[PDB]
Amino acid sequence: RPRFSFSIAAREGKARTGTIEMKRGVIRTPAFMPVGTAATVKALKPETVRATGADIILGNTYHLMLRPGAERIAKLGGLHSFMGWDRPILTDSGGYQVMSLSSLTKQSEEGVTFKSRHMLSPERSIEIQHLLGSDIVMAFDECTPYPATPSRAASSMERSMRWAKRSRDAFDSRKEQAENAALFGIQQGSVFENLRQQSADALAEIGFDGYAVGGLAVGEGQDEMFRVLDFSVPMLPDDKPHYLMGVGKPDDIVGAVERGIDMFDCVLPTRSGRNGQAFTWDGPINIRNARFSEDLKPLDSECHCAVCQKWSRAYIHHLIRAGEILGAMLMTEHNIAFYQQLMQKIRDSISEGRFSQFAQDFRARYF
Amino acid sequence: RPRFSFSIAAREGKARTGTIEMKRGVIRTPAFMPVGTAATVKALKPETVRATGADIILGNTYHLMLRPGAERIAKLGGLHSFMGWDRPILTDSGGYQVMSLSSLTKQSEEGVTFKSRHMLSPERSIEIQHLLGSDIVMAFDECTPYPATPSRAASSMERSMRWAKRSRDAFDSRKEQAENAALFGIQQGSVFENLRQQSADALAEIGFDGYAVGGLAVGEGQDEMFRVLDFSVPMLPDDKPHYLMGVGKPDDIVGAVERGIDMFDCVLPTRSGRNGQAFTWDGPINIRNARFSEDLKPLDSECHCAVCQKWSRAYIHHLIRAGEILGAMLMTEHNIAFYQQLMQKIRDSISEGRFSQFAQDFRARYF
Ligand SMILES: COc1ccc(CCc2c3nc[nH]c3cc3c(=O)[nH]c(N)nc23)cc1
Ligand SMILES: COc1ccc(CCc2c3nc[nH]c3cc3c(=O)[nH]c(N)nc23)cc1
Ligand SMILES: [Zn+2]
Ligand SMILES: [Zn+2]
Repeated sequence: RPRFSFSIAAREGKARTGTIEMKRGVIRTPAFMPVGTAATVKALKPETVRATGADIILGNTYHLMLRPGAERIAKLGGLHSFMGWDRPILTDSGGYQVMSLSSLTKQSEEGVTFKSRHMLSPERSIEIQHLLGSDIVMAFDECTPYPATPSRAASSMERSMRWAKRSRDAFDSRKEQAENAALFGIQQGSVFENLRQQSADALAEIGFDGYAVGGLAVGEGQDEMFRVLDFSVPMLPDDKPHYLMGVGKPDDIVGAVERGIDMFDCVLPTRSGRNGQAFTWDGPINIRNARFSEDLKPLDSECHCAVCQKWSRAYIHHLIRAGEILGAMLMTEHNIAFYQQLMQKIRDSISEGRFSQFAQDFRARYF
Repeated sequence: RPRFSFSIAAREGKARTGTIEMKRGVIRTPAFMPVGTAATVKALKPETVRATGADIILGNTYHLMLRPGAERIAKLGGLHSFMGWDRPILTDSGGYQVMSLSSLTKQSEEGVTFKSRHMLSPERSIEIQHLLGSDIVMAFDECTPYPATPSRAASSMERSMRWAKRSRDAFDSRKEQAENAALFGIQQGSVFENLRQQSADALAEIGFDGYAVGGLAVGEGQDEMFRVLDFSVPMLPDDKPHYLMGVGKPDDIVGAVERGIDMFDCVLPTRSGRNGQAFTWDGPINIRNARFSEDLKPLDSECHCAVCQKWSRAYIHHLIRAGEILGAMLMTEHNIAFYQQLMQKIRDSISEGRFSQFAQDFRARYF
């Protein structure tokens, strides 16, 4: 198995299906990457996450660097050993979280300083991800807040493109890392085509193992996001994986794949699960609603997950309303499993040339 | 398999080891019954509870009658089907909880009325346990608060003994129940020998499938409790199971078995697990303590549970301090498993006539 190898098995319009080979394993694409903030996919044992169908999971660098700390994790043997997941792990750069869930921050061309006191930069981010033993490393960037003027967006995109250069060199400076992990570049430019094209060209110029479409999923609404994806994805090299960061609602995923995205990550599955929202082919449902109190059917009539084979909506309804942890566990397992079944259906329909039809049938019933 | 059959395989001093056969399965004694308050053993899937080694679990009638309600559970098919546990389930009568975690109450010879508005009585308690599909039914009693005067204790014990008569008749009034479940009587009398003997005689007079020693584990301290058990257990018919309610610390269990107890239930395993306390052959340890931050060893060097085979103290230390649900799950699984391994060691040493020695070695290292 190679450090990184992406091969496309089939295509239908802009949609693609294939595999990414890495030392720790094979990732089937389009892929959904379950997220874990504090070295854990909330309420799920790694084996359970895997049984759900995930080939790779997302790691939270921001929280991990604060606790238990990057150096610490490295001393304990690395994230894989620490949380018990021997398959590929992708880690975000940490910039996004800083400008979001942080008290006060200090921006500068060198990087960022945040109290929530820490100084995160392209070089530091890359080193933290290395200490964690990350398989897919995200370049350190700046996520332009939405909305943004052409000037502010260009200015930001320009800094990200410079930070991407530093991420690239920093990554190549570590033999072990450059040799066993992969580096993904992040495209910026807000919702401006000319800027997205410039970001795309600069990134390609530097050269990365994969390209992420950043700056979206920041409150622009599906229409706007899809509009941006329409002209943005094509600008990325076609022979490399396309990763849409933070996008996860089922309908967003289907839409994004129709536009060329190969990878996804989203907190909804887990978060919604604990909030009481379960996903089904008939749309999301809030299990706490009184209508489910005596409903003996499983969360979803078709779901293959263990939860739907064993427990009823009524029981889960009870657990969640009772604040029981098991409730959180079952809802999360089903939700994650649902997302993976969505991905499997996506991959199969594309390999069979019936994806466009699948997308239609999906929406019709889902909505 | 019979409705109820208790046979003793071996004895060593007052300690006994054997089995209780019931339609839903075999219960190895001495036995530890994991507790679940709201139709769930907190943070554990039923299969996980079983993998831990439990032959039977405890059901919370008090919470269940309030939510989702006894009638409701019965309509959904019964507690077994509802929570996914097809093995024996024992349910307490509900009286203990009322006089404890309830706002205001109204006592009377008929039963009790509590707002937390409900009227629970011997007859109602028995019917609720029936609707839940309970395998081992506890008679409805009054748990004399500690400390108590001889008069107040006798007065209370006398009411319990009357309520036990009503529980007995109520239970025998339901063909289905009397035919498929078992009824356990509860001994009272506070810490008074003459009262414990009277309660014991009255209970035996009525006749039950098993006898519980109630009134203890109410803040009397181990010395006092053991003192009471010394003269109380022998008064119970020797050919029936002896159940010490609410007792669970490892040392209490070993001590109680040395005095003739066959069954146990306790919230500590699960509760302590979420609080950060893990049990080991070297005594409890609070995993949150800084000393465990980089400890790669498992919770216990000997524990056979899945948690100790897969994760480190350091990782669990992280999860709990991070408020992660997985932390609660792993700690609980290990704790429950530890208790079951304790019981297995108890049963094996007794079958082999080396229990007294085991008890010594256990304490020496545990403390
Ligand atoms: C806690 O675990 C994680 C949670 C979320 C993420 C993705 C974060 C994220 C975005 N999310 C929405 N839009 C985004 C956009 C971006 C973006 O443009 N750049 C980066 N680096 N990240 C983005 C990574 C890990
Ligand atoms: C939530 O699930 C459960 C939790 C605890 C219990 C046992 C409750 C209990 C006692 N506990 C300590 N001393 C006790 C003493 C008693 C007692 O004397 N009688 C009864 N009926 N119960 C007692 C049953 C179910
Ligand atoms: Zn399901
Ligand atoms: Zn263990």
